[PDB]
Amino acid sequence: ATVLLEVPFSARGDRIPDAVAELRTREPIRKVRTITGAEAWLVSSYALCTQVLEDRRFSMKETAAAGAPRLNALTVPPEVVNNMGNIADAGLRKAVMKAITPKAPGLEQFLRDTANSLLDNLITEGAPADLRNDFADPLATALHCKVLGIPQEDGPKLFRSLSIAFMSSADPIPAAKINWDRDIEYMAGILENPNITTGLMGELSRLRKDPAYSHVSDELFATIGVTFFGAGVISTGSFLTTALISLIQRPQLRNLLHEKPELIPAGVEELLRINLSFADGLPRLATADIQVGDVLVRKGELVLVLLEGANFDPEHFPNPGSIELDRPNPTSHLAFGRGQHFCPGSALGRRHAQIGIEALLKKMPGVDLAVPIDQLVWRTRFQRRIPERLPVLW
Ligand code: HEM
Repeated sequence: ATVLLEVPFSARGDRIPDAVAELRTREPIRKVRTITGAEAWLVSSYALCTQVLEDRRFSMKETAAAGAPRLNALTVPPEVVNNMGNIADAGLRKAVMKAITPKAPGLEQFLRDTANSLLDNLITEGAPADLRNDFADPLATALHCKVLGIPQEDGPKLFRSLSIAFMSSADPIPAAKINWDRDIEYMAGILENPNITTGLMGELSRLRKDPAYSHVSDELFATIGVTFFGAGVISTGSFLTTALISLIQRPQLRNLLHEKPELIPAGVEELLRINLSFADGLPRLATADIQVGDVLVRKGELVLVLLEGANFDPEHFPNPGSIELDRPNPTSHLAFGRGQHFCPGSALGRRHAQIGIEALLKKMPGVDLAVPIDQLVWRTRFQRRIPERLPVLW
């Protein structure tokens, strides 16, 4: 006798398990058990993944309902699971999205200068260099401090909440609440700080005193700062780190992008497609009885949308494990989700990775792992797949 198949399959972000293609071929919607002990439907084909993500009756908000089957424990207050919905209901969606575009004046040059400075420091210290802790994550932290309008010196402390905030735990995490409440108090102080006049927190600080938003709670204003810092920094930092591994493991692509840097955007789109940075399927709770493939999902059941199920589906992306720079459908991957909850920072995330890779290939054209790839230590029970350190030489 065997127990029900458990998720996640592997914390390794450098290879996709063979199980994924087996599930996709044989039962693209399949029952599994999550780390909390709950049962869930794991969806692993492009067609069914997109169906679930495009049907709002599969609700993100309702995953926070008391007594629901859970992928993992909440690390935020339950209302914050509806964060973007709360922002939209507050009339703040356009302002938030405008503040996080990479097209802001001097934002791309700041990104380039910051990446170049980080890399110069690594070259001065000499190999080996840790491309996660001393490049990708500081670059992500600096970018989001600039985008939020908060002092660069405040970034490191805010960043150090994230190894706990984005845990994927069977049980509530006391440290998550300590850090959450402290980070909220910080952002509430930012809103009352007269020096904070640029970026997202500068714009929120002004809207807060605007009569058209007098009804919006101070709770939400602070929450936007904490959540956009946290989600943006952990997602861009983790993607860039694991994208650098994918690139280092493909020296022919690395040499090509070094020689023809105009291909970097198409390369990053492929690196997004094959990226394993999301450690769990995207969770949704059915609010009605809904047919998904051969399964009638019942109201109240948990559904998990496995992004690498969709992104490695050969019926949508032929030769899916291969990086092809001339695909007919290159942005049709689900690395940023799909539908109601499509990532609002997708443009910023792309530019972070493009500029990071562009600077790295210019400064370190011969970059390569300094340890055998199996020696990378993959973080467990976390919402992202990342190596704890990424040691390279050049
Ligand atoms: C390469 C970098 C990034 C990746 C791979 C990524 C991935 C994703 C994915 C897959 C979702 C959908 C989650 C779901 O449907 O359950 C999402 C949503 C979201 N992302 Fe991103 N993201 C990135 C960058 C960012 C940045 C830079 C920000 C903000 C500064 C951000 C903030 C958010 C927010 C607030 C949501 C929730 C949207 C909603 O519920 O409507 N992300 N992201």
